[PDB]
Amino acid sequence: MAQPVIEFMCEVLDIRNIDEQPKPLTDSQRVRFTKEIKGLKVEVTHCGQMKRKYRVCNVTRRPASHQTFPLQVECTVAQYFKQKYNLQLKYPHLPCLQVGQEQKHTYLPLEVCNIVAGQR
Amino acid sequence: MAQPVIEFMCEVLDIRNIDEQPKPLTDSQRVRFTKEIKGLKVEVTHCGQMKRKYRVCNVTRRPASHQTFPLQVECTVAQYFKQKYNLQLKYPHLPCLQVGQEQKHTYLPLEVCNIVAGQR
RNA sequence: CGUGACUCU
RNA sequence: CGUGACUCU
Repeated sequence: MAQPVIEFMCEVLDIRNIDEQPKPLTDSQRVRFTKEIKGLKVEVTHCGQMKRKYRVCNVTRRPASHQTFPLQVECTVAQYFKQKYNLQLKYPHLPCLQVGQEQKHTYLPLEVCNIVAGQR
Repeated sequence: MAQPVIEFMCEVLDIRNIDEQPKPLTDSQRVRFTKEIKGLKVEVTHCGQMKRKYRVCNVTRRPASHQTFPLQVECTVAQYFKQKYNLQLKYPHLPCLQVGQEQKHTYLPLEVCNIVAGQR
């Protein structure tokens, strides 16, 4: 089965009450989490059966609530997911996973992400 | 599970003794088989764990023993599989499945082919 | 199987 | 999930 990246994170950062503290990650927490999530493959979970797979290439420093990209202007990913998918993010304070070609600015909220299990 | 294309063929052509008659397919048999195999996805079975998947785009008229392509000159696929994989084909008389971009000449002996099952 | 790509962000 | 691509032929 696929493990929610949120859960993967809580295991990495040794968090149990993820929803108890709506506090942002510290630089120390972001750095430890990035080392672990970078390089892994994730599958999206907000597009029904179109579970697109991405390669995590980095973690943003800014939270989903502020991370921005070139929108055709520039938009905040939280809005985008509430405007294009009508999804009020549950963790706008946590960062997004940057995926795909660096020079492409694809940011994915942790919420909609599951770690894909390899199948050798 | 993946079904050998040989088996798929015998079902299409209503053949039971595939190995009893080492006779080539008739134009009628080739045409009926092509209608069914064209468009299907197959996975290769002669490269260990590298089960590459191809899209069947057509069936050759010439048998594996004669079908040719631009080899870097031109070679017969039977030889190629006996020279590059040291695989004396079991059915050099049956045709090959052409796969991928038409203008690329990729021919696959039926032997090394399994029909890939979709996973909706 | 592994990788990279699109329907993205 | 679907598609198309490479390690092909």
